[PDB]
Amino acid sequence: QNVVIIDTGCANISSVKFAIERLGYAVTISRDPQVVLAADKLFLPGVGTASEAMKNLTERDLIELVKRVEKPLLGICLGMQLLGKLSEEKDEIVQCLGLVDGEVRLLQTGDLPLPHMGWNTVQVKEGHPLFNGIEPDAYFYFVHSFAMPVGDYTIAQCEYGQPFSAAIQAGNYYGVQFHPERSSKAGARLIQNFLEL
Repeated sequence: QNVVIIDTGCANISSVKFAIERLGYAVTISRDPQVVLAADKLFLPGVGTASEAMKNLTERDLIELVKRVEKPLLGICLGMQLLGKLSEEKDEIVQCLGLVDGEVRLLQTGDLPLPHMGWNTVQVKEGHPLFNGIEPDAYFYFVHSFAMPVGDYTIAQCEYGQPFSAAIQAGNYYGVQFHPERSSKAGARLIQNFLEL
């Protein structure tokens, strides 16, 4: 596979790259349209707030490019949230890429601590290939206070105070709310599954 991590220039890239290289794949880091559009598989990382991330995407001339991508793309955590229509702040509503018809909102966890942080299981839509060979009771590592509600785009659900989307898909755009690069063997297999689609 020709693998490209879209160069948002954030701190998560090296850990993502490491996880992919450990699986035997060479990784290219680029924001060049030709290089990106030639890839077989794309990763979209991110950290911080949606406002800063959308600002970063704009300044790096990546808004229109991400929208043009036709091959499978995996957004991780904030990378996933950027695919949706909008995101709250905690304040203004931040307009995101709008590639998935979902919104990102603050989790209402009651007396439960924020962020949703730690190791949790997910409940997968029957037979989705992203989770092939991963047991239902496997743990992924989450660290997020905002989330996308369950909707038509949801391919894995998680429950923490309220149900939310642990993973999503819209055509070639995939997203995970947890960090597979920090989720040990379960996360490694999900990354491998994505690369093997």
